[PDB]
Amino acid sequence: HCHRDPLPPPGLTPERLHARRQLYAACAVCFVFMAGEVVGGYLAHSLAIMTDAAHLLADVGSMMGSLFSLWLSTRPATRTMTFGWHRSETLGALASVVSLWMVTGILLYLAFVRLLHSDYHIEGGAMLLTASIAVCANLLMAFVLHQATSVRAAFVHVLGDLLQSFGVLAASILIYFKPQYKAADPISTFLFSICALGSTAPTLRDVLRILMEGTPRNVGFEPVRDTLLSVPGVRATHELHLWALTLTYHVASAHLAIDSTADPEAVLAEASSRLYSRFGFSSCTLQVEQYQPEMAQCLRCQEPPQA
Amino acid sequence: HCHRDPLPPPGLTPERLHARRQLYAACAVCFVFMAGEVVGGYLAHSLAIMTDAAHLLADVGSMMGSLFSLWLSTRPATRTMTFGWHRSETLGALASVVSLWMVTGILLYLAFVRLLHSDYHIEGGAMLLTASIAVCANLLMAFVLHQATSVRAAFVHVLGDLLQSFGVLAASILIYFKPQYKAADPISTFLFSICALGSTAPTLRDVLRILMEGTPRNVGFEPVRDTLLSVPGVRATHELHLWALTLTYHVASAHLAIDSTADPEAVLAEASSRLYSRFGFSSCTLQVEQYQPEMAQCLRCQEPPQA
Ligand SMILES: CCCCCCCCCCC(CCCCCCCCCC)(CO[C@@H]1O[C@H](CO)[C@@H](O[C@H]2O[C@H](CO)[C@@H](O)[C@H](O)[C@H]2O)[C@H](O)[C@H]1O)CO[C@@H]1O[C@H](CO)[C@@H](O[C@H]2O[C@H](CO)[C@@H](O)[C@H](O)[C@H]2O)[C@H](O)[C@H]1O
Ligand SMILES: CCCCCCCCCCC(CCCCCCCCCC)(CO[C@@H]1O[C@H](CO)[C@@H](O[C@H]2O[C@H](CO)[C@@H](O)[C@H](O)[C@H]2O)[C@H](O)[C@H]1O)CO[C@@H]1O[C@H](CO)[C@@H](O[C@H]2O[C@H](CO)[C@@H](O)[C@H](O)[C@H]2O)[C@H](O)[C@H]1O
Ligand SMILES: [Zn+2]
Ligand SMILES: [Zn+2]
Ligand SMILES: [Zn+2]
Ligand SMILES: [Zn+2]
Ligand SMILES: [Zn+2]
Repeated sequence: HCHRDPLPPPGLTPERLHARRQLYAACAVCFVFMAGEVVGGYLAHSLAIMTDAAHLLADVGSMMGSLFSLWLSTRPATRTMTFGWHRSETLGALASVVSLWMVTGILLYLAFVRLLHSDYHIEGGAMLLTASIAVCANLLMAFVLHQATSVRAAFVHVLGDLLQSFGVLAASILIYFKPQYKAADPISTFLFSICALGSTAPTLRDVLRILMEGTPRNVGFEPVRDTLLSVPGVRATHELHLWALTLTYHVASAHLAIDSTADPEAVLAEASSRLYSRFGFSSCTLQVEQYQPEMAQCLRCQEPPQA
Repeated sequence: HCHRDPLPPPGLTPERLHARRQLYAACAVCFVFMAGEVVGGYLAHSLAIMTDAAHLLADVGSMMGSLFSLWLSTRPATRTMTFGWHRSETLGALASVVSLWMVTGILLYLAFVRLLHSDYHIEGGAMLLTASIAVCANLLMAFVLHQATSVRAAFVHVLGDLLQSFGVLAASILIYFKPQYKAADPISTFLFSICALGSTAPTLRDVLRILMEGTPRNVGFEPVRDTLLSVPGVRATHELHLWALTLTYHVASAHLAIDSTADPEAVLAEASSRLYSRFGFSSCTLQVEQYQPEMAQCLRCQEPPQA
């Protein structure tokens, strides 16, 4: 019996309720911070504060996408969505990356327009006050996280947020005391936007690899092929497909050409057990064929060449 | 021998060279049209001409994505991309939709800013000349396409382009003779942007359905399940997965629980032939299991409920 070795846990686990509560609290806090920073930066006509608020918007969007994916990954698979709704997490990550690129591009264009035909005034007091408030808020968030895995990830993320806020505060301090240095705002916007795009590049690469039906990063083609070929009875392998619904949901398929004096049920059971134990594939479908002498002659029955 | 029934055609077909040439010519013509219209609209400070140029940019991006996908869908499958590069077409369609949304949103914001605090001047002569040039170019393109499938699709697309250009020309004519009606430009921008978003919605829906690993639109769950269950020997079915790499590349997988007094090779061959003939699946992997009495009791061995 395929898929009968494990069991599906129904209902909502108590730890998942805690995770949902933490995500709700983090989303509320980050949204309040983003709204306050947007108001302050608009009052100060500052673009660095726009960059910080855009980063907070990216954080909020990522957490909201995570919450939406968590809610979606509980409905049963339908007749139109056979695999379930696990791809929603990847789609939400892609949406967050795209939105970050949009806002960063808008901010970069605004900063570039500011730099040449430098016609803008920046309120030093308002910008300094907003930057100080943002730095204090980041420090308070870091202290709360230290007092209270996901918490450690939030702690390091808040430390990075705090470093960026310190940079913005330094720029605001420079502008406030020396009003002639208004150019520190577009320059800081440029630096932080480039940093944001560089930070978002790896997630975009991973999302694209998942979406293009590529092999999962951790799972290797050669280890899986060698595991399948090591099963007693298997002679060859073709049409070995490995892809991931998300970072944790991996699917596998293959055609196994077994010997004539082999038991297809035993081969199938052993191969499924080996794949599940070694690689933890959520789904695995193996087509047990018979190794005809013509199998080793078909062009399409040949594995991809070594990289 | 599963997958040995068809044959793979190598090289480049003569008709594909012609298709590439047509795509190159169309991209060149649309890019020249877009550049001319951008120059004219910028000279005229018009936003309707920006909307038409944005539509031309969307057309150019879609054709360029099609060309890139056509070039990519010739490399052999690697060890990191087992299925090939067919998902590139869907990714390019999604990218074109996202870019269209970006430009449309920018134009909509500009038009909204124009409408309230109406501080802008529109050169009637330049806008009228650009609109007349665009209408004449669309008419010439339609005539050329009529003189010379893909050509008919281009013809109807150019007819729609020509209708939009006629609307822009009517707005320009109204503005030129009556300069007090500058509001006709933001209003036209709004109408055409809403039309563009409404037109782009269905493609976004289809792309999302493909990317979320959903069932292909044409292929139905029940017909495939009934085809599989009609094979002499099959007693049940579970883990039936149907999804599409693109609009034309469909993949299928299933676990077949056959009778004890059945031949797995014959069942597999018959099921593969039936699926290929009826639905034309590019890839098909079927796991032929043995129908234990406990199969009809497992929760995970049950098909999704009827919609
Ligand atoms: C009492 C209440 C407690 C609530 C706790 C809530 C915790 C849940 C949210 C935690 C959170 C948001 C923080 C929001 C602000 C803080 C909240 C403010 C609260 C104020 C009260 C922190 O996520 C941060 O993400 C960064 C990048 O996003 C990452 O940094 C990175 O670069 C660094 C460069 O130096 C480097 O050092 C570091 O190693 C890198 O990983 C940080 O390490 C990580 O901390 C995001 O949670 C999750 O974290 C995952 C880790 O990756 C993140 O990535 C996953 O998916 C990726 C693709 O899907 C995939 O690519 C990843 O492999 C995968 O893992 C998830 O997407 C995200 O959902
Ligand atoms: C001598 C040189 C000849 C060169 C010929 C080049 C031909 C190749 C390009 C032709 C082309 C660009 C035209 C560019 C400007 C014209 C060129 C100017 C040349 C000047 C010399 C015309 O594509 C147009 O696309 C429109 C929507 O995009 C579509 O309209 C639609 O709504 C109408 C609402 O009323 C309605 O009526 C109509 O029924 C609808 O379909 C039009 O019917 C269709 O004509 C696009 O080609 C292909 O067309 C496919 C058809 O759909 C299009 O969709 C495919 O994929 C979709 C998701 O991937 C999926 O959703 C579709 O199901 C699928 O089919 C492809 O994406 C595209 O790649
Ligand atoms: Zn942050
Ligand atoms: Zn073969
Ligand atoms: Zn067009
Ligand atoms: Zn099965
Ligand atoms: Zn079962």
